[PDB]
Amino acid sequence: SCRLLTLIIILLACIYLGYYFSLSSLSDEFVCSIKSGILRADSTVPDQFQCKL
Amino acid sequence: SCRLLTLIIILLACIYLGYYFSLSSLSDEFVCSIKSGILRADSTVPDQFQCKL
Ligand SMILES: CC(C)CCC[C@@H](C)[C@H]1CC[C@H]2[C@@H]3CC=C4C[C@@H](O)CC[C@]4(C)[C@H]3CC[C@]12C
Ligand SMILES: CC(C)CCC[C@@H](C)[C@H]1CC[C@H]2[C@@H]3CC=C4C[C@@H](O)CC[C@]4(C)[C@H]3CC[C@]12C
Ligand SMILES: CC(C)CCC[C@@H](C)[C@H]1CC[C@H]2[C@@H]3CC=C4C[C@@H](O)CC[C@]4(C)[C@H]3CC[C@]12C
Ligand SMILES: CC(C)CCC[C@@H](C)[C@H]1CC[C@H]2[C@@H]3CC=C4C[C@@H](O)CC[C@]4(C)[C@H]3CC[C@]12C
Repeated sequence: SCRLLTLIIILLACIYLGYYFSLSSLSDEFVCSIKSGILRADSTVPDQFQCKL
Repeated sequence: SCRLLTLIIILLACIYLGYYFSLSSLSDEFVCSIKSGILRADSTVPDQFQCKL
């Protein structure tokens, strides 16, 4: 039972890592917008920012 | 008739000038707001300006 759980967890980890490595490699670039709350009416703040992880 | 019209116009002018001289002398200070049109959404513009004639 311990061996089977180790195998199951290793297979789940393999699935997750294979999925993660398959990500677009441009998925680390996302557009972000600080315009909630009182900054919504703020015009000195651009509509959106180019962030990169 | 010309003399009477001159007298009438002079009296009307006296009334107007007496009114004008009686103005508050602070009536030359007025608050003005450039917030029509697309500047309404503009936050870099204060709500109102202190103008003086
Ligand atoms: C233990 C061994 C079999 C692991 C091998 C890696 C496997 C699990 C990886 C490698 C490539 C991966 C796939 C790559 C792309 C996609 C498309 C996506 O829209 C859904 C997930 C899916 C379908 C992934 C599922 C997991 C996957 C099949
Ligand atoms: C540790 C275990 C739970 C890992 C299991 C794999 C995880 C990491 C991944 C592999 C493929 C992934 C799925 C791929 C595609 C989609 C379709 C999308 O519209 C909603 C998310 C969903 C349904 C993903 C959910 C998470 C997912 C199941
Ligand atoms: C030819 C002679 C009689 C001219 C004398 C000046 C007269 C016409 C001026 C001097 C003071 C003036 C008044 C000063 C203040 C006010 C109050 C305002 O709420 C209405 C106008 C009114 C009532 C003005 C009317 C004109 C007025 C009476
Ligand atoms: C050349 C002629 C027409 C000059 C006549 C006098 C003019 C300059 C002035 C003298 C007093 C003034 C009035 C004084 C007070 C008021 C009340 C206000 O709620 C509306 C304007 C009104 C009704 C003004 C209209 C203009 C007026 C009549």
